[PDB]
Amino acid sequence: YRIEHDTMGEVRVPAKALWRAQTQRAVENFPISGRGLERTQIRALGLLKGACAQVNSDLGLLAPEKADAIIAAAAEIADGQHDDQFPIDVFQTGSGTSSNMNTNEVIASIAAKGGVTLHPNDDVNMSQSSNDTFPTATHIAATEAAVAHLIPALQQLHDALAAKALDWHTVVKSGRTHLMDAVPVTLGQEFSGYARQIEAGIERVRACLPRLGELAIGGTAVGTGLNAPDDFGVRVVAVLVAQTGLSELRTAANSFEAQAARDGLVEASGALRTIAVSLTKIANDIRWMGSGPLTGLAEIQLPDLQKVNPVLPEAVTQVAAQVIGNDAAIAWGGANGAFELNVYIPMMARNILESFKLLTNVSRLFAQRCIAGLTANVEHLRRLAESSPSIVTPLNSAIGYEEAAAVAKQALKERKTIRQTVIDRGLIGDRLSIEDLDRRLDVLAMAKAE
Amino acid sequence: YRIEHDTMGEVRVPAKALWRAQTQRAVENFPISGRGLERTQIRALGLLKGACAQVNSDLGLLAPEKADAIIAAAAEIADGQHDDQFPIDVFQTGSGTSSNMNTNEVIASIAAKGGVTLHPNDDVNMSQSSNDTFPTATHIAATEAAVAHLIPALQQLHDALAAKALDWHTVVKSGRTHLMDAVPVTLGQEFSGYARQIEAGIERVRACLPRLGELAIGGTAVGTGLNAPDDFGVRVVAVLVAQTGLSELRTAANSFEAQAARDGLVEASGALRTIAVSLTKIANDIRWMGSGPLTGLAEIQLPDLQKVNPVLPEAVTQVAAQVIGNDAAIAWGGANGAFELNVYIPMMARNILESFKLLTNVSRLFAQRCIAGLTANVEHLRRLAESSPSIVTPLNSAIGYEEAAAVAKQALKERKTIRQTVIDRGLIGDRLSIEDLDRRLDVLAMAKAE
Amino acid sequence: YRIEHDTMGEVRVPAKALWRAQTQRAVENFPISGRGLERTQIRALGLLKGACAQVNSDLGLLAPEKADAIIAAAAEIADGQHDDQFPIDVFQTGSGTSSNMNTNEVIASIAAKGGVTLHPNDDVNMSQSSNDTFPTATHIAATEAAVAHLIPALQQLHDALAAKALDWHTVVKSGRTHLMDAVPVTLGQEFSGYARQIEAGIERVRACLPRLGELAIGGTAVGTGLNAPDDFGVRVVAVLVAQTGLSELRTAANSFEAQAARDGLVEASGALRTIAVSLTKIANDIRWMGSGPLTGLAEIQLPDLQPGSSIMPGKVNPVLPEAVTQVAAQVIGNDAAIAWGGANGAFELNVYIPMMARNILESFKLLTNVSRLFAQRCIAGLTANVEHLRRLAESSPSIVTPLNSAIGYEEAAAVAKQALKERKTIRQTVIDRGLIGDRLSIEDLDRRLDVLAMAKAE
Amino acid sequence: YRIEHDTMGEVRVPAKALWRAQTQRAVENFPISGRGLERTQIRALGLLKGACAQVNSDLGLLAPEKADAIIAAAAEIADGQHDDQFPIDVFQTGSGTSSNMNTNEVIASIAAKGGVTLHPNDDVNMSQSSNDTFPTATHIAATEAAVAHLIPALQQLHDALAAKALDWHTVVKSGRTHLMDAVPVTLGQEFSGYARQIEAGIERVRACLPRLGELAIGGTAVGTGLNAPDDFGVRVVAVLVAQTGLSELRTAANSFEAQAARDGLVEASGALRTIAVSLTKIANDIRWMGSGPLTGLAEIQLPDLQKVNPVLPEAVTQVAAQVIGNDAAIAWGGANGAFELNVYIPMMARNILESFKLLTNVSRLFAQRCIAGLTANVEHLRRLAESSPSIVTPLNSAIGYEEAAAVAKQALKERKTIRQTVIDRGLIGDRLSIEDLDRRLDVLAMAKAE
Ligand SMILES: CNS(=O)(=O)c1ccc(OC)c(NC(=O)Cc2n[nH]c(=O)c3ccccc23)c1
Ligand SMILES: CNS(=O)(=O)c1ccc(OC)c(NC(=O)Cc2n[nH]c(=O)c3ccccc23)c1
Ligand SMILES: [Mg+2]
Ligand SMILES: [Mg+2]
Repeated sequence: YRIEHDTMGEVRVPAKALWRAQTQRAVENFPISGRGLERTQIRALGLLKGACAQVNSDLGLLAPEKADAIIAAAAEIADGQHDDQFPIDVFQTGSGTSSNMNTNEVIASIAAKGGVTLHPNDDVNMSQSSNDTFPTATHIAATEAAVAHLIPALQQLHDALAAKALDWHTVVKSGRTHLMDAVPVTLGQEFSGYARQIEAGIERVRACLPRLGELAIGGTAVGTGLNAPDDFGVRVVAVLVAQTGLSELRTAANSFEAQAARDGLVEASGALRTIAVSLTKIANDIRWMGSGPLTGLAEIQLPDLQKVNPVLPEAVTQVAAQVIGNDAAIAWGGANGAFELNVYIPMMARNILESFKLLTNVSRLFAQRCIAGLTANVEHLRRLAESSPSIVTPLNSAIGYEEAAAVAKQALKERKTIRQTVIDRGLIGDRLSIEDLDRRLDVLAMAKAE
Repeated sequence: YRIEHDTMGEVRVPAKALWRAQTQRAVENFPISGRGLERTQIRALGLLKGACAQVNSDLGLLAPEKADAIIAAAAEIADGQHDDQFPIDVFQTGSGTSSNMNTNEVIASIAAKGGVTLHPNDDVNMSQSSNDTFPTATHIAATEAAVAHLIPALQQLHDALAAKALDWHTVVKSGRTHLMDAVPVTLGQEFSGYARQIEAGIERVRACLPRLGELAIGGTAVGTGLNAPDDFGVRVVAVLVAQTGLSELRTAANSFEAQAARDGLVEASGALRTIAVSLTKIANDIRWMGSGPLTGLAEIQLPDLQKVNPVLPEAVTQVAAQVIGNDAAIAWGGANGAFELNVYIPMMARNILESFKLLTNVSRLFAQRCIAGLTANVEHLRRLAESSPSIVTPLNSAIGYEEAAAVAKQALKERKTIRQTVIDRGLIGDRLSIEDLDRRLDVLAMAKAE
Repeated sequence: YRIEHDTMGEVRVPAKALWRAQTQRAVENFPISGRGLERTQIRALGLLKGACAQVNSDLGLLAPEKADAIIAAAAEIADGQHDDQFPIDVFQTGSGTSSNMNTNEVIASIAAKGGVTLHPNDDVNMSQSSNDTFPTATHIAATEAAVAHLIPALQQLHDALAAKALDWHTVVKSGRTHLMDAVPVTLGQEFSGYARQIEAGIERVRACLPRLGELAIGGTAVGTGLNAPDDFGVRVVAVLVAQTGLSELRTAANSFEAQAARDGLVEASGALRTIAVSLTKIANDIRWMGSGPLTGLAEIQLPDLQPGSSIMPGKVNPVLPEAVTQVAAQVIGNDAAIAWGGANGAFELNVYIPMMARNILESFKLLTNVSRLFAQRCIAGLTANVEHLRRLAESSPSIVTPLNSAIGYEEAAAVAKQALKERKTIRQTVIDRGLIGDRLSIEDLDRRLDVLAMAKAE
Repeated sequence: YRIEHDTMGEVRVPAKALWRAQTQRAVENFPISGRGLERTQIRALGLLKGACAQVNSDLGLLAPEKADAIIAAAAEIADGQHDDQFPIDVFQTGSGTSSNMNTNEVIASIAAKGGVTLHPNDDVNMSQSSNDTFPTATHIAATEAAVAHLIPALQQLHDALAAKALDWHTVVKSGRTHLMDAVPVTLGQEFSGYARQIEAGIERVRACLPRLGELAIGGTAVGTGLNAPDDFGVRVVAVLVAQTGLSELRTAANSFEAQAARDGLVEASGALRTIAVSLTKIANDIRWMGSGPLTGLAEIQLPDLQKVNPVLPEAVTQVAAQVIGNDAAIAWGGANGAFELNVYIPMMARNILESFKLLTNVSRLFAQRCIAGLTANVEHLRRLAESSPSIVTPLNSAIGYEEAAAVAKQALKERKTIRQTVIDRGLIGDRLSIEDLDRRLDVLAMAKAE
């Protein structure tokens, strides 16, 4: 209910609110989505403000009393004690200056409860600009999401898929190409392909980390580092690596590229989009294999969570669609920078951090509550394998290339199986027993598993 | 922390939660995004459950005391009193069955507090299925968002752009093509173009409403209407039209197309994506025309809300990026239906309803706090038009294209008007009077303004 | 290899080439894709230059013998006689001025072969600019593609789908929701849904034509109409509508909007993208229903079009559904390229026109041609596996619901369990549990378990 | 016309055509786009057919005289002598079966001219399927395009941008953030940022090559390798590496993943889409820097190729839009595989090969005919930097905020340098010396450049 005073008039701020006038003005300016920064973004901004205060204190630019108060207040924010103190819309000034100032004001208020006076700009924002802070917090959050959350979740899914690839190594079935009956495969072979797709997904995330982990901090307003110490960036990054354990964080290769563009987020989103494409194929194959039971393929049974509807495959395919959409928004913002600043950072941050979160959470649920509990309908799968087309090649050593070719042509002409065409042509004899025919054409042998 | 008993056993539900066991199971099954239904889809689910109870009562299928209890509870949900009673993630079973059951459970808990016992399935879900209700609610929410909120917001922006077009009718300036100087226009003419883009946007939204307003209700599980009265659909739609005033709501032309596909949302997103494209052009031009104050175009001054940064053009271009991403997600879900049900409905609903909300809110903000307060640097704009090499063409018939090109070169080098350069070069004679010069170089006449 | 002189040097030009120095400069400047304008864009540039000459002649601005030479030359271009004379890359100056000048030069060279000297700029480009012509030709081409080609092809597919809906009106089968067994439908009902998606697609194309048909012609360099007659736009549109029969063409509502933006192409692409979404669902369902035959759903048989495999000689694949789904993917890609160019205009001109024109006209062409092939080579010849589909419907646990009021929902569920376990029809299972008696005759069982009546067919 | 035959019977084929029955059926089945395989794709199919015949001959499965005839025919195809004999549409069967048979039939017809009888399926397609040959030919073409064409084109553009970064190292100018005047930078620093974007693009392409270079060859119909030698793939890949010098070509890690999905093309397209995003930023900035010559920024002059219109920036930004569109088509195909085969290969191949070609060709043109020739308006750039309100801040501690604001306002109004305004306002002596003024306002020192 309390009032504050701003160099354009009077500002009313809620009573239990640690934010001040600049934040309140941003609240009134951007009532667009009704959604603010996520826990991960707030955490990153607190981590960054603590590291900046630490470096400003080490360089003798900030009195140690003020630094200690900023560091303690920032630690509270990084630990999630103030997630309710960040009310600014995602759809704000495109630098993220509004959220940067929100962090400065909340730290100033937390410090005042402890008896220390901080200026949000001159103290909490010392050596920083309105323009190198929010992109840095974005890349911290995205790198933490990749390394600490997504990669382990994808590994859990990979390991679940790989476990089925081994458990079903000899569970023969019919191949399907173009949705049509094809030569035999095993259910384990198919799952070995799903596992490879997730393993390649982890490789793709790893491959983007050298650029995703680049931080703009130290570049200040335009990338030149004016009004910051020359080594501010390298010193702040070392504090962040030590606090977070994220060795993937690093100073930008080029301080102009790191502020004029967000290409690292565009690159990372392409890795997440590829994983969404992989997850769509895996999830679609799994719900088709589970389909029916009478009208479908009925190859496997999915665990029942809610005739079991494939509710986790539907959650996975819906997440994949969202990641594809978010990826388009990210590329659109990425392309539209101008001169020294890309001003799409809040929108790009929301979208990539959501894509990380959705893929992390759905991959773990898919792994644990769908893949791990799948059961194969082994006898049904063998009946499908025993209904696949056969080939004459494995008879060559027995009947010769010429008789084999005549078997092939007559089977095609009369729409008969290879097996029955061999019987009908009277080839069961010294060259070939019925047991020899059955060994040579065995559907597990045709799958070339063992 | 109260206890409830399901098929599969025990489940704890918060004390003050009005949802029951099936919602709490869905909370446990889908911890993916941490974002549930928006206030417009919760409202629509309420409007729909009220209308269904009305019709079941009208047809003598549901006891009137039970129908009255449903209608009273549904009106509270429609009025936004229970937005906190819908905790299920967007990324749920693709039919939206979980959120349909959430609505049925919340209505039964509200009715219970007024002394009336309702069965969530047998009473609140009477005549309905898990597959025709959620997409009906989605199309009610989207139609209401288009008619009641977006069209009026767009008309407000149209009227602000049109008002500036009139105020700046004679504000002559340099045209620009390929970013290069061109013959004269007025700011009014440019703003008349912006206004047409927004008027055409309203035409595009109106043009999608015949199909956006199609409702699946009555089609039950697969579109056949098995286990509903034959006229359930037309009765429920008529009650929704009577109660909401939305005459755009209609029973679907084909009950199978209305459940197998969500093509109406794909179509409406296309209109929203086109408006986003328009708004990007308008917002980009306005921030470029405000660029400066020294090294940019310096054509206009934007009202200062937060070096006056174009923060509302940034909000508008970020919203447009989000609408473009959401549009890609919607089309992806739309294409991937199978047989009798498209199972991407929760993801498509989130995206379409967000696109409507963002465009509505940012259009009003852009109109009121950017467009209405723009001010033109009238003298600068006319002096540059009068100094541009582009305007020497109408001198050619008096002094020839070679002397006209010398005038253009000296005017630019000396930063003089074309008029002053022609006088300084001693061209005023019988060949060319001062009055013929002023006629030939009348830049506002060159713009050909009404 | 004849040589020419531009206001900036000498340029070598092929001997049989009707283009001249500005076009040859554009050829050397933009070796990017190796693809130029399509027949439909060249036709529209010819129509436009012919109409402009007719109007300039009627207004006393262009000498009659010069106008007549332009009209004759422009008719040859519109008739597809010169599709080899437009070598400039699609990825050219973003106004399309290079292609505008290509048209003006080729007309000048055609007129020269009949003894008339035309100045490419002063005669063939009279009353026009480098900025209002190419987007006009783009919108002519797109409107013609929508009205004369896409809508008729979509109508042919609609009619083929609707004919199957009528033929299969009693072909009962189990519904599928979430890919799981559901209550009965008919294959005619499902095909009625596909028909409605195509009919809605035609409605979406129609709804965009009031803005797709808006032409910029007459707005000249910046939209103001400086250096054109005040009524040049309405006069040229009148001639184009009269000669083409394209009733949807009109002068832009706002001459600035018509050059600063290409929002009509973005709008129209959304309709094509929605059609691509519909065709994806239709084509996917059809290839699933054709799947197997032994390991798939085997609901229908697609006409055989070509051998599928040398390793599996009998195998035939759903090649038309695959062409349709691949076209749909291309339309979705093209749609993203069009929106991208549409958003990025500046001030008086959008400079993405050649790229947006390539993408929109290609989407029109691919959907037109694949729709006709899908209708003729796939839908028309489909056959239903009627006995298969009825057997599954009659054995479905989903159909026990109508027994509730005779034997109660618990005995109905037990019938479902036993049927599904013993691979029996519901009818037979009801019998094998001795439930025929006082509550339920054998005729009353046959009424309740009538799967076609449960589909509720009209 | 002549008569040819396949397993479905008799087909009329143009008398002179080198293709046979299956190609002609495909000509009639797929008249959709009117465009067929590109040179690069026909080249790869020829390389692969030759390598397969070499390995079949080395394993004693194919007669040396037949292998020689195939290798010679395949060489003519790879060289481009028969591009007119590949009439099949891009939009064909989704495995590329039709273009595989086109290659087999054309090789058979060429071999027949030389008096050798080859069966298109039994000899030219020995040990092969379409399912492994067409994606192998697609990944050979894409890997070649990446390594031999795109990376060298991007290196040329990087080197032109880096040459400018050096040439313009001391060309001081106004920074611009939010399109608004900011503290100084140099054109050199801006160009260093563009150079980094292109170097990072090269790093993105190199990071995708471990998976783009994976070939399916040897997996035959379903991934199992049925009807091929167990080492067919390792042997064919060694021949292709020897013949192409592309060490990036490798056996697939998993034979099922390599046929059930095309994730490597989706991944590579992501890299191309990021480069398009970068090139959009670079081209936009360059055309805005060239804007004018009177009413725009007038920072640089572009070389004149056709009011010098920025035609190469326009070509670059149109190419970028096409790469973004193609990228969406590729991802859509990538996701929609089923079981053992993704059947979007011809469409995904068209799009990713086009994206490689357009970026290759436009990057070389941009580097040579735009970047190399730019000239800077050095005096204008410095005068505006020296005249900008943004550089008054370092005076704050000598003259006070109020007087720094008055200096900035007078400098803008009079169009004077900040240095001359401070002198004109009488502030030298009291507040600071000339030596102090020249140190505080040195715009090249403020850019942190020397
Ligand atoms: C003179 N200071 S001012 O008024 O405050 C001012 C501010 C901003 C400006 O462009 C953003 C300009 N433009 C110009 O000086 C335009 C111009 N005219 N004539 C030339 O020969 C020339 C040469 C190179 C570059 C530009 C030009 C002038
Ligand atoms: C002076 N003719 S010129 O050199 O040929 C020229 C050309 C182009 C320009 O901007 C594209 C400019 N800019 C300005 O005049 C900048 C400017 N300075 N001071 C003012 O008080 C002012 C007020 C309103 C708008 C701009 C200003 C100047
Ligand atoms: Mg580490
Ligand atoms: Mg079956």
